[PDB]
Amino acid sequence: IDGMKLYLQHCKTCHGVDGNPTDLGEGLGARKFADAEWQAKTSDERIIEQINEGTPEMMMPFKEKLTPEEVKALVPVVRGFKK
Ligand code: HEC
Ligand SMILES: [Zn+2]
Ligand SMILES: [Zn+2]
Ligand SMILES: [Zn+2]
Ligand SMILES: [Zn+2]
Ligand SMILES: [Zn+2]
Ligand SMILES: [Zn+2]
Ligand SMILES: [Zn+2]
Ligand SMILES: [Zn+2]
Ligand SMILES: [Zn+2]
Ligand SMILES: [Zn+2]
Repeated sequence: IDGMKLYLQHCKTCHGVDGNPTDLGEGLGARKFADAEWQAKTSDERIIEQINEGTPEMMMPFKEKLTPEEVKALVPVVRGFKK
């Protein structure tokens, strides 16, 4: 399973190639991933829950689109943006 390939296919349109949100993502409410303070207060389970369930009117749920293994493979991608 390629995490980065999944991210570019499903996430980059809102969150950006570097974790800095696009025009679409920012307008919907997304903040940058390369944020030390965000990374520090955010658990892996919070990242997994967000991918799975989304946020109403902000981010679609991905639980019917990706297996738990695919969701888990995205954690290091999100973590790898920092600074
Ligand atoms: C545009 C429709 C989006 C797509 C496609 C994806 N995400 Fe997203 N995400 C979006 C918004 C507007 C927000 C803010 C809403 C909120 O409740 O925080 C988010 C949030 C995240 C978060 C952070 C949650 C937190 O606790 O701070 C993560 C980790 C995240 N999103 C990851 C993510 C991944 C891995 C995606 C592809 C499968 C993805 N998102 C798609 C907008 C959009
Ligand atoms: Zn896919
Ligand atoms: Zn998709
Ligand atoms: Zn900060
Ligand atoms: Zn971890
Ligand atoms: Zn929760
Ligand atoms: Zn939950
Ligand atoms: Zn959520
Ligand atoms: Zn939220
Ligand atoms: Zn809606
Ligand atoms: Zn809706």
